[PDB]
Amino acid sequence: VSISYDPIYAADLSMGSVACSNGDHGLMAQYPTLGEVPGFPNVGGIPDIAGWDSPSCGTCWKVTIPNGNSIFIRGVDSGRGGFNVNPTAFTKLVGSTEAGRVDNVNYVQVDLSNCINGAN
Repeated sequence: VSISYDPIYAADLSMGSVACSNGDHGLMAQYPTLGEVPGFPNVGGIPDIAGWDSPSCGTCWKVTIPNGNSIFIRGVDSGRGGFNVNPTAFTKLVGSTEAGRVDNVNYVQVDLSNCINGAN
């Protein structure tokens, strides 16, 4: 799998613009703004989201790279083929944004508490 980062998932990004908008999996209800469900700097799109109401929305995952570092990303948007997260999370996981996209990234699902504990 290949991972990248997008500048749109910033703190003032409205949740109505992502696939998880209201419906049953909508996160806008309790958290109408991005910066609490994932935490703030641990949010990104993921390939397991279908659309307006993905069944895997709100799922914690750990991303690991060959350098030896990992962060927790909570599902929020869908991806064509790879995991995309905020540029701040990308720089922290790799060290800089010069890499752009890194393939062969290992990912594993963990308890939700770990995502909130890591982000905070």
